[PDB]
Amino acid sequence: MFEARLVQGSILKKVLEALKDLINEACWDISSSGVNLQSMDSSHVSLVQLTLRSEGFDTYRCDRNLAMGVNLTSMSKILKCAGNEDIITLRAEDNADTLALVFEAPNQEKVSDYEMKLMDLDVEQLGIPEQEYSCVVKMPSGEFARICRDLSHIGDAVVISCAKDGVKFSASGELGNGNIKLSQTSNVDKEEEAVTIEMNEPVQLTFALRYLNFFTKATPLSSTVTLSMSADVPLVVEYKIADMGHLKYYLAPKIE
Amino acid sequence: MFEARLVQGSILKKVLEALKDLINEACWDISSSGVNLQSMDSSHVSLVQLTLRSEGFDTYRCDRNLAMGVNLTSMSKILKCAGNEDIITLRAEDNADTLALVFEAPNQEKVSDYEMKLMDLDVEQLGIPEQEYSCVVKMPSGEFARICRDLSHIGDAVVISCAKDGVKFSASGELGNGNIKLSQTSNVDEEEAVTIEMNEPVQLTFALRYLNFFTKATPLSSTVTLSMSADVPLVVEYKIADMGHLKYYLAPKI
Amino acid sequence: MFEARLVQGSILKKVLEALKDLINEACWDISSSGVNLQSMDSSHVSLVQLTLRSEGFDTYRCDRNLAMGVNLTSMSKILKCAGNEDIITLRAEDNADTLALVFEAPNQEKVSDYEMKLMDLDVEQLGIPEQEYSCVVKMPSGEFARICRDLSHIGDAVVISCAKDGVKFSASGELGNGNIKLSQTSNVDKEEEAVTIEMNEPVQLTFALRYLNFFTKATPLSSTVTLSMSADVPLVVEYKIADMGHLKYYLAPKIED
Repeated sequence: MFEARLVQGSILKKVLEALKDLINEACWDISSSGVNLQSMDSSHVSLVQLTLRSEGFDTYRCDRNLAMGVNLTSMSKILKCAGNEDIITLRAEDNADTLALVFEAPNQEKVSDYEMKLMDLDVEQLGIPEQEYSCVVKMPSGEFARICRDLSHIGDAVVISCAKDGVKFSASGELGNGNIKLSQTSNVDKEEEAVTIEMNEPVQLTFALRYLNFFTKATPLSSTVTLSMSADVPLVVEYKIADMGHLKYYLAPKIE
Repeated sequence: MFEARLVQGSILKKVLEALKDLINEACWDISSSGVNLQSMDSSHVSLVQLTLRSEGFDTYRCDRNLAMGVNLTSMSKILKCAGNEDIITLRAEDNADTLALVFEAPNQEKVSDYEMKLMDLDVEQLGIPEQEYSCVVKMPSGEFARICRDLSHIGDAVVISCAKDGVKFSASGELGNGNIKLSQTSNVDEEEAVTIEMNEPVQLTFALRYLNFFTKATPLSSTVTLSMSADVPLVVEYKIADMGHLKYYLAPKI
Repeated sequence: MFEARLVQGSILKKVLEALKDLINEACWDISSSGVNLQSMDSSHVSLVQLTLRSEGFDTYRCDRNLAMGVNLTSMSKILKCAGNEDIITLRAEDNADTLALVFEAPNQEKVSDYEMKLMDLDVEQLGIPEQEYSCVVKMPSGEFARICRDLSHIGDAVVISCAKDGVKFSASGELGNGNIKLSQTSNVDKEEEAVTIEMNEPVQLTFALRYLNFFTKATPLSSTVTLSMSADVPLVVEYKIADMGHLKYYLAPKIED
């Protein structure tokens, strides 16, 4: 059966808090090679895709494929009961329609057991057309969160622009317009703190800001975020979950 | 006249921060032994009783056994106006219906006064039967509040069970079921060590709403004591800092 | 063109979160001497006067005396986009319709240039004369903020009595009564917390607590607040700025019978 031991359940909790408000319910596709979760929000504008490889877990055992359509809100409500440093064991019996979340303690006298009731979800795996992006900005996740949360105060549409000497996020609204421009750092004191712009052609796109703000709730997962995009192709916000996988949000451009 | 000077006045604040949501209006029974407060909740379900000994306050004087009727909401509102390191003096009069509590600041020359209107409430208090509970469970109040708040996200009723080497909280609801087992610390770190005294097994079901109401007294004492005798209103007891104790009695549901 | 670069950026932030709830839209009078702002509350009960001298700005350049109306809520919403370490550069053309605020991060390549939209304000400068107040109480700001926030729980009117021995705030509400007497402090080491009551005649006034709580929103500006007060003239709550100017709040007394 599905028996996975995660040493630090903070990763799982942060993942659930990153997916909680974008998508209500998702189909965790468990396999012998890892865990996947590909689903698009209720408005069909953005598509979140999570992958957690097997080697990131301590003892990941899966003999048969599973599709556990968990309710993400309830799953996060259960995950909240776990501690910050707890070892989390996910156990899905061969076929039981319940997922056992076992929150052990950091080698202490507390063990918590929860049996989250699954629900049957009509699995659908839409094809993600592999594509080559013209601009790849790599920036500290704090800066992107700040930029989106700031320009959200002005307008609801961010115009992202990739030149060669720096990327600029513009926005406009009733109270004026404002544009934040970042230049690529040359003396990277910390490889985290750098802003690296792999540019192959200057691009300019427009995106909604509700969805970028929904994306930036995954900032505790990784320090660096990768904004990869090209013309007439949904932007790709990528957060690398350290040595165990990634969390990748796709967002379709805005009309006009 | 009742005149009571208390050095660590913040204590009083926390006390009313644990009752203002259970008990709208109470009757402080004041005597030379100290302060007492006994009541049912606002819906006559669970009981609360508070004892503060006269040896706890810095100075105490009570020339006659009086029944000060106080609206706990307004008194908590007033006590919010008292700094943390303040000196509260509840200079009540002999019979006037204006309790007079002064917030002295230490060497800050911020003498503050407050004259709170009393209530002419004379409601009688039922005698609290005292029995030898056989489910003694001393556990850190932080962890107990954690457990209650956690199980509150699953269901409305908690099933508490005790065994010679542990205590199991359980709950159920449409989101699933949850079980927190907690075993007695086997001589593993006297300060936060959980301890269980059981002569027989016991298992009950309590409404989590009132358990969450009780947990608000967590800042009072770091360690809470639980007691449950099969058909006996469970008691949770927080020991105030060598001044008295606060106790909630919760009737198990059937 | 008016261009003013200020390295201590946080000041602006704080000032705007000091006014944005008392005043809704104001008229910044920029001149070669500095920036002034006289603005009356919408209910004609409270007035605010801000002054930022040009010698406090790291770089100041004003050619013609501007008078730009701004929507202090929009300006606060724009300034909330600046970190507490940014260098803030205000810039406006001869008679432009917009005000460009450039927040430059101190040690990064992040430069954010917003462009606020001014409004049309036709305000008249009230003439406030230099007075010699009867009672001047210089106390720590946090102290006054605590006093007002505490008395707001009791009742919605504070009676300030400035006697000889010390000031005394009082309030009475449906749940009781309270009064904080505040005695003058001694010549003890720290200077900021030394209460200093200089009085000439014992005065007693009655003020609204809503506006006093609006005043205390400027406590992060400075550590010492100065309450000037005389008979039948508005209370003057003054907060200095860090050697740049000041921010005074005039509150008018209640109606006495």
